[PDB]
Amino acid sequence: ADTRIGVTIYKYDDNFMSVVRKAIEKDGKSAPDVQLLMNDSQNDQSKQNDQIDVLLAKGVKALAINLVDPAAAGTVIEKARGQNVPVVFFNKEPSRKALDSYDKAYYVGTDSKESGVIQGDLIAKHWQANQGWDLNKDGKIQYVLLKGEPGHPDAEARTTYVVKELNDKGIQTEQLALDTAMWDTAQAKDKMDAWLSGPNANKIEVVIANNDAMAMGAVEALKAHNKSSIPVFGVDALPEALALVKSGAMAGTVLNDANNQAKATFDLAKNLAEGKGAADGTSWKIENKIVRVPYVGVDKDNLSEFTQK
Ligand SMILES: [Ca+2]
Repeated sequence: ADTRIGVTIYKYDDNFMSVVRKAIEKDGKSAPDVQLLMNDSQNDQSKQNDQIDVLLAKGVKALAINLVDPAAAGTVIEKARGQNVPVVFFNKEPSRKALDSYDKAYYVGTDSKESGVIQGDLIAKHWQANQGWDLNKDGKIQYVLLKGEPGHPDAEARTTYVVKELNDKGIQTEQLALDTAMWDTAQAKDKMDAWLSGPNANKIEVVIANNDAMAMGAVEALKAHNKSSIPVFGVDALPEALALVKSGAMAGTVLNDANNQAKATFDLAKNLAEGKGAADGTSWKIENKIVRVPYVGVDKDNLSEFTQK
């Protein structure tokens, strides 16, 4: 009657992982036979490694691990393997070799490349519809880009493929600046503030961000410089960001489906905790032990299908 599942979130105050954490908790409360043991790893992998030892000591039947460091997947797998405990890794993708080293290791995530392509499609759509955004009238987008953590799968794929998609759409681009703000609102506000105080400031046409939290910090810096007409694009469709698309402060974002990634992680973890096949009685398509949940483009034209206009 007491199926214990251990869950580690790499950082509880990452805005998107906060939506994922609350949706997994919602699913756990709704299943009468489950007890979720939730942990905040506080963005430190040593803290997470010790939390996994305490969870195994408490006799959890499955682990749902959102890694701090993707390279620590091996360390986690060996802790789990000794007790025959299945591990459903989520959000930060481990290596293929790491996933292949243990029959009971699974992954729930997304195809990183896809959100980059979708963001580039949105920017392309809106660029063509608002020729007044081309401030210097040269037919090229002069942009700045706010990147997430360097090395991170989603940060590298969204930076590469948003520009790639724009160029493939026949829109030439010129990068005025790019720097990491580590997925953080405050750090993004400061970097955008620096750029608006630098020599490139009058040349900026579009602000591209790897997530909505950083986009929200850029919107604040633009407000302060009375540059609120510069379009900002993000990724995740956070409720607060959807409010800005609704108000026109952001020009578009890409839904990162937190509720279905949460549901897939919970479903796979509970099945595997019960000795059943990972996808039993579900509609999740597992391919090579991986579930990928689609991104969806969001702007003012389909915004009612995600929030109230
Ligand atoms: Ca231009």
